[PDB]
Amino acid sequence: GEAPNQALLRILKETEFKKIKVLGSGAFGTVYKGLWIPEGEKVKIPVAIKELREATSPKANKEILDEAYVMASVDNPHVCRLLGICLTSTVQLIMQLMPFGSLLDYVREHKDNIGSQYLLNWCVQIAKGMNYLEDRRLVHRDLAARNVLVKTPQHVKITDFGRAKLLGAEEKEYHAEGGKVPIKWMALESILHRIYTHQSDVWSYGVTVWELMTFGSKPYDGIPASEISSILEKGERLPQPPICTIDVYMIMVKCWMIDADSRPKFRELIIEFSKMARDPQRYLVIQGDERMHEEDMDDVVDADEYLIPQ
Ligand SMILES: COc1cc(N2CCN(C)CC2)c([N+](=O)[O-])cc1Nc1ncc(Cl)c(Nc2ccccc2P(C)(C)=O)n1
Repeated sequence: GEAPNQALLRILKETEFKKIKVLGSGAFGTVYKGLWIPEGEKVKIPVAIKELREATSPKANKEILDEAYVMASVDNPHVCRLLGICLTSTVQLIMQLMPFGSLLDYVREHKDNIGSQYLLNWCVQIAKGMNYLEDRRLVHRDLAARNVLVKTPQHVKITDFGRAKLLGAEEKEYHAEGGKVPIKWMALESILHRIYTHQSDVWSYGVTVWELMTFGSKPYDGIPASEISSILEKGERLPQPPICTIDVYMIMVKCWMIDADSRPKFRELIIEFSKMARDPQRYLVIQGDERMHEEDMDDVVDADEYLIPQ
C-alpha cells in the first residue's frame, strides 16, 4: 500500500500523571505543565497535557485525534512528539514538556544575550524539522516563531499541528475550505487560493527566520491582515533586519518569491544556514556577540526524550 502507517498510538491513564500549572489557553483549550509517572517503571517524565473544548458537533469530528494522528506518526529530533493520549471526556494529548517556552517569547526576553551562533542554528534546526515533514508528505500549514518550542537553548522543535494536513499520493497541494488563518505568515498563493504546498511552508519559514532576526517583532506590525494580500501583490516584502547581511536577507527574500517553484527547498535551506553557522558573524552583525556564547520538587528518578525510546 501507499505506506501503511503502522505507527503506534499509546493510551495513558489520567491517574498516572498529575497537572501542575496552566501554561496557556486559547479557544482550542488549555495546556498544563504536568508530570507523568508510568506505573511500575521507576521514571518520572515532564510533560504537557493539552486539554481542549467540546461542542454540539465539533467535539466529535476528531476534535484533536486528527492532531493526535499526525503527531502519533512523526519521529524526528526537531518535531514535537506526542507521548500518548488520554481518553477522558476532553481527551488529553500528552506531550514532551518544552521547558523554555515558545521561541518567539524566548528571543524577546533574551535579545541582548542571543548570539549569532544561536540564531543561525535554530535556523538550521527548523529547516531540518520542516524537511522531515516534507519527507513524510506533511504540510505544517502554520509555521511561525510562536509554533517553535524550546527544549534547551541549543535545541528547538516544531510544535503545532492543529492545521497539519497529510498529502495523498497524487496531491501536490492541499485546499483548506476555510476557517480562520494566520495571514501574515502565509504564501501569497495561499492567501488567495487556499493552496498549501511544502513550498508555501517555505514562505512561512521565511517569516519565521525574520521573526528570529528581529528578536521577535511582529511582521507587518500595524498593518491589518485585511490587506497583506494587497501590499504583497504590488511587491512589498518584510524589511531587512539590522543584524542581517545580504546573505541572510537574500535567503528570506527567496522564500518570498511569487513563483513557489522559485523558492528554496528545505533540504537546501539547511545546507545554506549550516554553512553560515560555521562562520556565524560574517553573516550576523550582533553588537557584542563576542561576550555571548520546572520548579523542581523532588526529582532524581526522571527522564524525558529518553523514555519516548521506550
Ligand atoms: C516551560 O513550560 C512552557 C511555558 C510556556 N510559556 C507560558 C508560561 N511562561 C509564559 C513561559 C512561556 C510555553 N509557551 O507556549 O510559550 C511552553 C512551555 N512548554 C511546552 N511544552 C510542550 C508543549 Cl506541547 C507546550 N505547548 C504550549 C504551552 C503553552 C502555550 C501554548 C502551547 P502550544 C501552542 C506549542 O500548544 N509547551
